[PDB]
Amino acid sequence: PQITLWQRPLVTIKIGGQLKEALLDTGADDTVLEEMSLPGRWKPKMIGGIGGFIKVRQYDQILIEICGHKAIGTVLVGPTPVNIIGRNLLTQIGCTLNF
Amino acid sequence: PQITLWQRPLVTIKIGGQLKEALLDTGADDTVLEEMSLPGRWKPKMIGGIGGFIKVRQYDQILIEICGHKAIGTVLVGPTPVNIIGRNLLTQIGCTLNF
Ligand SMILES: NC(=O)O[C@@H]1Cc2ccccc2[C@@H]1C1=CN[C@@](Cc2ccccc2)(C[C@H](O)[C@H](Cc2ccccc2)NC(=O)O[C@H]2CCOC2)C1=O
Repeated sequence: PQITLWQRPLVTIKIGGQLKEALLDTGADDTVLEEMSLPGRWKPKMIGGIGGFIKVRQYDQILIEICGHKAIGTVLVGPTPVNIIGRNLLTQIGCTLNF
Repeated sequence: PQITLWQRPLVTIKIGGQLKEALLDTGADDTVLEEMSLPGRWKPKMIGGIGGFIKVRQYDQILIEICGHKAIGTVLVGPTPVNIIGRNLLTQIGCTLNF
């Protein structure tokens, strides 16, 4: 599909059998989701944003369906304002900016 | 141009005579530029994202050229780590997300 930016680029993602709303974020290198339980081990990761750094937990090889497109990759869980789909997952579903 | 997301989507913008490097960010409602002097009067505003909030100066009706495409809108100036072009200006140059 082609998504214009007159409103927030929100999509519903399916993770762990449940639906969530996430924002397509080209300015985010990584995908960060709000607090939730994911399987396996996690390793630490410091990520910088607009207001500074935060420490999040990194989970690798996580199945996540974005707008019907299946992706398997790294997901970071931490105190984020909203679920953010970053470039690591945008490239997997073949997302590009055009103008 | 069609921009891929394998790398950060950085472009050259021209504002106040000088050329700068900015990140195209579909996740940002607004546009924030690093500390610089712009003419006109401003209003304080607090913006927040990952890491927390920062105080910025809001200037309205600022003219920016994004890849040659002129655009006009609200521009925030403050302690941001990178210049970020948000939705307010991306729509003006006809930028869309495709997948
Ligand atoms: N409210 C709103 O729309 O946007 C807010 C307010 C605002 C105003 C102007 C500009 C940005 C924003 C903010 C905002 C938008 N998207 C985010 C996420 C967000 C979205 C909605 C609400 C809160 C947070 C992330 C930016 O894309 C940011 C860009 C960045 C890149 C590099 C360094 C610093 C900042 N990247 C970043 O944190 O990178 C990472 C997180 C995972 O990988 C790393 C962000 O922080």
